[PDB]
Amino acid sequence: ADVAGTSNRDFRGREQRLFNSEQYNYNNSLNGEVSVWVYAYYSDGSVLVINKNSQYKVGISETFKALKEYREGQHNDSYDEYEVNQSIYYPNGGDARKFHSNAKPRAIQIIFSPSVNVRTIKMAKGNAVSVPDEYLQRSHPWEATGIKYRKIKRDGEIVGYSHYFELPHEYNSISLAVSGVHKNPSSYNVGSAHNVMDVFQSCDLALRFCNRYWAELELVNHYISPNAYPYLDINNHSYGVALSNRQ
Amino acid sequence: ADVAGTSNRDFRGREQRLFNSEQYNYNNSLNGEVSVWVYAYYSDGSVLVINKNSQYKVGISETFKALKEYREGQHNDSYDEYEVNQSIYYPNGGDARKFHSNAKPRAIQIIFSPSVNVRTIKMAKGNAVSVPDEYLQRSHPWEATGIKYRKIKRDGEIVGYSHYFELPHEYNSISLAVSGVHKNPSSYNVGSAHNVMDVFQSCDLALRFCNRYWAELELVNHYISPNAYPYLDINNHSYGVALSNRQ
Amino acid sequence: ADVAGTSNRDFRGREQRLFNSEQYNYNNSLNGEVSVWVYAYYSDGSVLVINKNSQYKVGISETFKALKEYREGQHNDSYDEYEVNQSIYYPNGGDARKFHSNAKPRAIQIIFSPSVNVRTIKMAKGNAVSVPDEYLQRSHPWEATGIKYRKIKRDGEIVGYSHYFELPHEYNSISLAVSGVHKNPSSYNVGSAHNVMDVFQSCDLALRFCNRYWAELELVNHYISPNAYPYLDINNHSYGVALSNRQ
Ligand SMILES: [Cl-]
Ligand SMILES: [Cl-]
Ligand SMILES: [Cl-]
Ligand SMILES: [Pd+2]
Ligand SMILES: [Pd+2]
Ligand SMILES: [Pd+2]
Ligand SMILES: [Pd+2]
Ligand SMILES: [Pd+2]
Ligand SMILES: [Pd+2]
Ligand SMILES: [Pd+2]
Ligand SMILES: [Pd+2]
Ligand SMILES: [Pd+2]
Ligand SMILES: [Pd+2]
Ligand SMILES: [Pd+2]
Ligand SMILES: [Pd+2]
Ligand SMILES: [Pd+2]
Ligand SMILES: [Pd+2]
Ligand SMILES: [Pd+2]
Repeated sequence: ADVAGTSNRDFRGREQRLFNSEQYNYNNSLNGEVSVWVYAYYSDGSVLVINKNSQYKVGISETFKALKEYREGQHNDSYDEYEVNQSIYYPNGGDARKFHSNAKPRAIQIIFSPSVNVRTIKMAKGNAVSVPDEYLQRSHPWEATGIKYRKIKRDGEIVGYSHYFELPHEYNSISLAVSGVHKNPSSYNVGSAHNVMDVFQSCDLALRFCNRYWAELELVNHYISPNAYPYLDINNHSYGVALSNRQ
Repeated sequence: ADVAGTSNRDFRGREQRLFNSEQYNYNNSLNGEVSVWVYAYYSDGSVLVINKNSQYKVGISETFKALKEYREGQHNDSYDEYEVNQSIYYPNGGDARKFHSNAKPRAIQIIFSPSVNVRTIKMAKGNAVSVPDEYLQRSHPWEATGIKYRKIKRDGEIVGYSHYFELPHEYNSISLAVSGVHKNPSSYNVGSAHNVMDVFQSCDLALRFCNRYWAELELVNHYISPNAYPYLDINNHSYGVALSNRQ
Repeated sequence: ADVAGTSNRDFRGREQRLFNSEQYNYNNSLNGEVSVWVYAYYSDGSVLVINKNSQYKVGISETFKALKEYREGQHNDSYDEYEVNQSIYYPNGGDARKFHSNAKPRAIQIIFSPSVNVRTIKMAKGNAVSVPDEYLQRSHPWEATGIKYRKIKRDGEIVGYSHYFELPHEYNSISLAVSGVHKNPSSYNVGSAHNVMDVFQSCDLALRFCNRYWAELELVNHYISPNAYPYLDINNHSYGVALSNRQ
């Protein structure tokens, strides 16, 4: 046989490159997943991740209460935290024994898979009673925020998109929903009559995940990296795997 | 300048009226929200509210168990309440130590925003195992109940719609879902191929809220009124804000 | 009058047969329900049931965590079970004090109502972090598993469809979603523009149920049988009610 790495008959190397390329491309086909992650960062260094994976379109919608830190199997000040909520829903509406709940997120990072079309991203960032803009009567139900997403890149390939915002002020008390649509450069509408019932099924079939990791280190080591997910850490370091035309 | 309140050049007054009118009208445009609230009233005077706000269409679906009173951070008889559930799902199926659980709702009020089309309202009022009419084989999945909705009015303007029903009998053990569609007097179908994927995203983007208030007083003062929401209290008093062509 | 059971003027018998037949047929009309059940079987003999009932299409999507046994009002080792989860999401990622959590399901049975079209059934069986096939980049979002469904029959009539799989190995740690579409032998697409907004409402109106029964006996006696639901027990015994052209 020819010698490895010296001619066009290194079929092992050609198959390696094709295997990676096909992964990249399959995900971007209409058969492929689109995924979103919402990361909520707490003052104790812990991080809640919420992930949804679906065909065609994907999104996550959470209440104010759902985004607050919850330590499974530990004490969570749960009566006092009911009261915090009451005081957040209406000023002076509660009887809490603290000024600022350390369970409130300090920041949020939204990440989409590279299979989203960024122009389709929509976000409803509401207040703590789930109203997008002060009063329902004047609320648009979402903002198209794609322009603010940064490309997460590795080895010059886009591995995902990130939108990050801090909530460092006392008044940053939010509800949040986000949604994006899988790329579709074709003229075949996935929601056209021929395929609409499959998009309806996709609502049922989407897989969801949530978990609280104790540190960004643990999130990177045991959630982002092992699953080849895209990420951007507090130091602006990019995580993910470049696959297109690569060994 | 002209004197306030004496001519057509009180631009401050014209802008005030337009600001209110635009709020009213924006909500009724296809860009605007449609909202629903389900209120579950307990014997202790407390009230669970569940709210969803979305574009195009909106709804809420809850189990029997989800509608039972839950006091956050307090004792809830949780083992005995598992047994109550078993005895509600099948007669004599449980081992509870009470005849009637005071956590069961005594009544339900469904309220829609004035942006719903009442003719589109649908309700699935099921039994405690989530079957709409005794057996699935003979169940229609919903009833169109719009005819029963009362107009909540303020200053002669419709600020919302209410459907209220008591559950005063031992056998009133329910699951409940409701749904309504945003008004659309046009011939542009929001679910037509051109816009269908946006309705799909709206499923992701809808913002949800739930909370238990200790009294209808507290609900009115700290939830209904501050958010300019429509409501009808036990005395048939109407709450909400009239906006159309008003200062 | 004629004597019972001796001529074509036993109108009571004709009405009995029609009453049963109409139940069978109504469910199979486009007005009728389609239902799905997911049963998760635990080592202690208990069974979680999750049911959804809807028009047009139906499905259930659960996380790894949601499928683990939870005993309401009893001790559930909840801190240790947080750690089990961490060790399931990533090998050696947790600090649990057990090798195998007895809360993990040992098997799953998926049952659809006889109103589903089996060819439309789709399943996303993911790993414990909700990825269908190792990495999102190479995951198809579902498999069409209809071929594997067995017909549950009674008195020669199909009363439902079952797909059963054991999870007897340590590595059988799953997330799961399933979806099926109501039969529609017509050329009227329920998701066509004329009716699409009703399918959107059906997402809101679907009724859901979940409960943990302590034994398959209790599940059969107090959940399957009283509601005329189809089922297949560990002995391959079929449950349900034959209705078509029957008294
Ligand atoms: Cl494609
Ligand atoms: Cl409009
Ligand atoms: Cl029909
Ligand atoms: Pd503590
Ligand atoms: Pd700032
Ligand atoms: Pd949906
Ligand atoms: Pd979680
Ligand atoms: Pd770096
Ligand atoms: Pd108590
Ligand atoms: Pd009555
Ligand atoms: Pd939907
Ligand atoms: Pd709640
Ligand atoms: Pd009054
Ligand atoms: Pd224990
Ligand atoms: Pd095996
Ligand atoms: Pd849906
Ligand atoms: Pd449950
Ligand atoms: Pd048998």
